[PDB]
Amino acid sequence: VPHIPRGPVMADIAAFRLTEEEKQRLLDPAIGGIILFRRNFQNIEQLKTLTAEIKALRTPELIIAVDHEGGRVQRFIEGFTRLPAMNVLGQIWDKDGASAAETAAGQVGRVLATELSACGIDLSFTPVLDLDWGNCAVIGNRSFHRNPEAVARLALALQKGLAKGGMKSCGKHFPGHGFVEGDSHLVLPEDGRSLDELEAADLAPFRIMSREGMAAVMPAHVVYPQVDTKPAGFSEIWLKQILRRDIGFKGVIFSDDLTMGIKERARISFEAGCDIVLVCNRPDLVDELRDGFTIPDNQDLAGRWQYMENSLGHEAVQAVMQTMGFQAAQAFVAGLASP
Amino acid sequence: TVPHIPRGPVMADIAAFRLTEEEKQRLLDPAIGGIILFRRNFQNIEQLKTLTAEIKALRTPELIIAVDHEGGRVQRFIEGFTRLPAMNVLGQIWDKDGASAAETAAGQVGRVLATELSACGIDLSFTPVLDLDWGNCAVIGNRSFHRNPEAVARLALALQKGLAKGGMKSCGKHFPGHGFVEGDSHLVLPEDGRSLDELEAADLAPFRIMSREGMAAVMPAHVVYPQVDTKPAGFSEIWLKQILRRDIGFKGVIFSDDLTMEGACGIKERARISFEAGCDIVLVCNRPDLVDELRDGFTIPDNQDLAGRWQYMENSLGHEAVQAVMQTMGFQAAQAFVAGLAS
Repeated sequence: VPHIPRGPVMADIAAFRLTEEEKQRLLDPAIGGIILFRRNFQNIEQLKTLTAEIKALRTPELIIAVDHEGGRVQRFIEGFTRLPAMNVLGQIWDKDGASAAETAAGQVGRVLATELSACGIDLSFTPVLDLDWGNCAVIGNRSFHRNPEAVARLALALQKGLAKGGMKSCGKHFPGHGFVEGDSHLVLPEDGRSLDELEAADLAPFRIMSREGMAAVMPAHVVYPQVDTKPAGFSEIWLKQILRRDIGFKGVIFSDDLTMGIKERARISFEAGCDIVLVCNRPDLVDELRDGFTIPDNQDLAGRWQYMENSLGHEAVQAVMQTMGFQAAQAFVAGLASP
Repeated sequence: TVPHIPRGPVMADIAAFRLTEEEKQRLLDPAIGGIILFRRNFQNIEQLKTLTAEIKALRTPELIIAVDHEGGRVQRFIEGFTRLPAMNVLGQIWDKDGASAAETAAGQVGRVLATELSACGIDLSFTPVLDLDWGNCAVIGNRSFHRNPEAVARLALALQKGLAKGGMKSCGKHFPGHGFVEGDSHLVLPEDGRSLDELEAADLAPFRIMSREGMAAVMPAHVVYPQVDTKPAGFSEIWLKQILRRDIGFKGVIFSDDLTMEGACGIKERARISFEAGCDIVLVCNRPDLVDELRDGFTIPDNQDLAGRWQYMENSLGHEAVQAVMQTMGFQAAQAFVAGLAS
């Protein structure tokens, strides 16, 4: 089994099992991980086979991720506990108070991560830390709450739950996607607010999560003209000056999906301060990108990938899932997802 | 005097709070028939009335002005307007208090939504969403009335009656149904793998019913349905001519999917394929440069139905008549009721 460092590109796969073409593509040194989607899921046993064959190609093993946020963002349904939307936890905060909501968030995190860990997944791209300003449909009910304190505290509780399931957290979408409108038209409108306004609200959950060991951040494809004319994901000011130096974040900075040529788009992401670029739904663009690709010099990259590897072994996870307390967490979380 | 020019097949937009001279010249072009407004075009009620008046004064028939006021997280104009609830609130009323209470509530939401916009010189809101809440699509999310096509159809019809009291027609979206796909990445073209039979049993039914009952316009989904066509709905003859025009019998406006192709990241070709697929009117937003490129030497495609399709959407209520209705106790009670749903 070839020993190749994990490269700075996260790619994806077409269907339920790897094809030979996909195997050769995943051997490229540009690639360090894979993101899975609903089209990659048939059942639990197929999924375990898929993640095993991805893992068997090379060492260090390719990091595997998925979007399991809850509600209308949960790729794998059949055989998993149905997860509630994150705004349901914010509704519990308003109705039954902070303590009940935090406890609920902890259980959602635990269930979410553990069930994925059992299938060979390393990481879910969660939580959303965007604030519910009542402006952005594409975020919508994926946001915990309007109030930065509720978001911060619900996210921290979810994070602790994720860690019990073996996973780190990935906060999104830095520095805050909640204020802009985002619905039926495909252009990214500006967020015209000042840095002071963002520090008072949208940035606070990111600061707090960073301090408490958040492993990864994904930037917003949003321009904040009072801070920089570039979108956050392509901005040295946002990613190096604000996120790295001022906030002190030491983890992975993912790019969002750069499909939206690709070589230049990836270059500007890396120059801005992203560690890893995501290229989804477009194996052609991954092939274009990797051909003659120069891996940017990033001495921190290997450790940043390895921090995201799942912390639970296969047997350890099978043991936790037989416990009465985990089975009770499952039933509790399932109940939050139904009326 | 004020020039008499037919409304063209392009809907464009504007940069800020008042027209610039360049925008005025652009809006005189015979390629243009209407304007879509966004939050960036809104400062206050009085500025908005001035903006719509100056747009209207350029030519006759007056340019059609539209906006996205759905409710909840899709409401462009906030300050001085009643805050509108998300459409799923009406579906929650359906589940809890029954169809009659929900329909009555939908009628009031429609009335408030349309009347307040009509007062500002707006012709049309791009509402309602007829997408079904399959529990799959975040970008639709709470903008859908309900999971069940019957509830969606009936809530939409009641909203439509409300809209008409405020002077407006309706625009159903996103044909043939955006509810089943996942949609949490802004720029991605989702794939809905279902058969036409599956869509006829559910997602298409609200569109059929709204069409029969006088829906004025449809906006297509930026979604590929591979079992029916390899092209997205807004670029598909099968979806727009075969299914929507001939099978369903829809006679209103088909707006375009405003999509810049991998070629352009030009516009003349993109507009051409939209018209060839069956769109009446193409939207070009946030890119006055592409509107300028498009209109220069533009040949207006021959569409004998276009003039009447635009005119059906013109607001039915006069400016003074609306200012009078808004002072009535029954309208002010509608406002407070709708505001309460949004809390």
